[PDB]
Amino acid sequence: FGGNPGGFGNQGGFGNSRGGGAGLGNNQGSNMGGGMNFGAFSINPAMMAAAQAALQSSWGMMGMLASQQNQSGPSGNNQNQGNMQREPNQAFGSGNNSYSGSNSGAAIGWGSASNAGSGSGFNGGFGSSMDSKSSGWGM
Amino acid sequence: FGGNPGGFGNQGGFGNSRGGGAGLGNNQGSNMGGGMNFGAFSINPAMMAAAQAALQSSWGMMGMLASQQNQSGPSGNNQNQGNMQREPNQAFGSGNNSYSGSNSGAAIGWGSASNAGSGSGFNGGFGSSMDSKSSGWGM
Amino acid sequence: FGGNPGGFGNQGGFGNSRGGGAGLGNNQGSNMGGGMNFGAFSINPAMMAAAQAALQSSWGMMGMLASQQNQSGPSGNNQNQGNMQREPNQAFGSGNNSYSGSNSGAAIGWGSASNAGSGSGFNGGFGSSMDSKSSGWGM
Amino acid sequence: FGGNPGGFGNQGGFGNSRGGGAGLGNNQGSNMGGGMNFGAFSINPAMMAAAQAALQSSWGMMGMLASQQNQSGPSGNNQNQGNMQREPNQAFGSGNNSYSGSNSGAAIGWGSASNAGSGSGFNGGFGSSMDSKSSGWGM
Amino acid sequence: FGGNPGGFGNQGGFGNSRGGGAGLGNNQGSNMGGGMNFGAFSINPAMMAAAQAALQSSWGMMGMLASQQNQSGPSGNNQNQGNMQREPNQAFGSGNNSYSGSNSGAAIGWGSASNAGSGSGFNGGFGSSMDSKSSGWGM
Repeated sequence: FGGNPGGFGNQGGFGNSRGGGAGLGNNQGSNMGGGMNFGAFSINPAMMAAAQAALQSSWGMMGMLASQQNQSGPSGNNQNQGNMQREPNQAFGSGNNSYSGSNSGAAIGWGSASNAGSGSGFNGGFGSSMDSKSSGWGM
Repeated sequence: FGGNPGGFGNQGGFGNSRGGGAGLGNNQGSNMGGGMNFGAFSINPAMMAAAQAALQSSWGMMGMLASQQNQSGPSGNNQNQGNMQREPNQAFGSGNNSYSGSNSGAAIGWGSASNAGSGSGFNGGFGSSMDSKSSGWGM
Repeated sequence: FGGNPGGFGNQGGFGNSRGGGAGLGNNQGSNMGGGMNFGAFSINPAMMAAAQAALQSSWGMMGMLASQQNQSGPSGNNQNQGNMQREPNQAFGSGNNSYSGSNSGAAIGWGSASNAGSGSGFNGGFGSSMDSKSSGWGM
Repeated sequence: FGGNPGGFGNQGGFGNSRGGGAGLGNNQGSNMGGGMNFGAFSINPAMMAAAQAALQSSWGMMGMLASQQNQSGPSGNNQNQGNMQREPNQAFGSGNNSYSGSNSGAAIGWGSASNAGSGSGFNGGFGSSMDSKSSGWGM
Repeated sequence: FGGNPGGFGNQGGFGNSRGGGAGLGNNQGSNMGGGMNFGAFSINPAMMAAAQAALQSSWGMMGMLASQQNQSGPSGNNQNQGNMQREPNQAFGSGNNSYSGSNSGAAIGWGSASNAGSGSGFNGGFGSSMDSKSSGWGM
């Protein structure tokens, strides 16, 4: 009860980005300021893949092909024009004006995580916690 | 109950980015300021891959192909024009005006994590924590 | 119950970026200021890969192909035109106006992490923590 | 229950960036100021790889191919035109106007980490912490 | 239960960047100011690699191919036009106007780390901490 996954045959091209002819015959790329300018993209990762346990794997692409996952923090105004306090005492948290913003990215793939906490608490912990045990052929 | 994953045959090209003809025949690249300018991209990572335990692997691309995951901090105004305090005492946290911003990137892939905390707390911990145990052929 | 993953045959080209013809026949690259200017890119990492335990591996590309993950800190104004305090005492945290910004990059790949804390707390810890145990053929 | 991963055959070219013909026949590269100007890129790292435990490895590229992960600190204005204090006492943290910015890069690959703290706290620790134990054929 | 990963055959070229013909036939490189100007790049690190435990290794490229990971510190203005203090006492931290910026690079590869702290705290520690134990054939 084992396996033998294989037996593949191709006869034509394979991932051959043959850019021919007059196409692409004149590139005029200009950049200014920050940012980037490009000319063209031909991405053809053809592949021939075999395995006997494709476990939690990815065989094409994973993350982000054309995506604007851009992040911006607070833009408003925090005005604090007076807080008459006479005498606090042992005040662990008091009188705290907090204008806070928090952003996290897309959690893509196995066992990912995006945690975003904002405000005036969150004591007693934060963040991810992962215990991974991966064994090929093993316990 | 083992395995023998293989037996692959190709006859044509393989990942051969043969850029021929008049195409690409005139590149005019200009840059100014920061940032980058490029001419063209032909990326054809064709491949022939075999394994017997493709466990938590990636065989094509993973992260980011064309992506604007750019991050900007606070842009607003924090005005603090007075806080009449007479006498605090043992004030661990008091009177704290905090204009805070926090951003994190995309967590892509296995067991990644993006934690973003912002504000006036978060004592008693922060951040990720990972215990990985990977064993090929082993326990 | 072992293995023998192999048996690959190719007959054509293999990752041969044969840039021929009139294409690319005239490059005019100009740069100014900071930043970079390039001419063209032909990246064809074709490969022939075999293994018996592809565990948490990557066999193509991983990180960032064309990406603007650029980061900017605070841009707003922090105005503090008065805080009448008569007598604090043992004030561990008090009267703190804090305009803070924090950014982190994309956490790509296995067991990565991007932590971003900003504000007026975060005592008692920060940052990642990883205990890795990898054993080939071993416990 | 061992292994023998191999048996690869190629007949054509292999990673041979044969740039022929009139293409590339006239390069005019100019630079000014800082920054860089280049002419063209033909990167074809074709390879023939075998192993018996590809554990947490990378066999193509890893980090950053074309990426603007550039970082900028604070750009706003911190105005502090008065803080009438009569008598603090044992004030560990008080009266602190702090305009702070913090950026971190992309954490790419296994067990990486990007920590970015900014503000008015973070006592009692910071930064990463890693305990790695890797054993080939061993415990 | 050992191994014998091998058996590779090539017949054509191998990483031979044969730049022939009229292409590249006229280079005109000019530089001014700082920075660099180049002519062209043909990078074809073809390779034939075998192993029996490719553990936490990299076999192609790792770090940065074309990347603007450039860093800039603060650019804003820190104005401090008065702080009427009569008598502080034992003031470990007080009256501190701090305009601070901190940047870190991309943490690429195994067990890397980029820590960036900025502000008015961070006592009681900072920075990375790593305990590595690598043993070939050993405990």
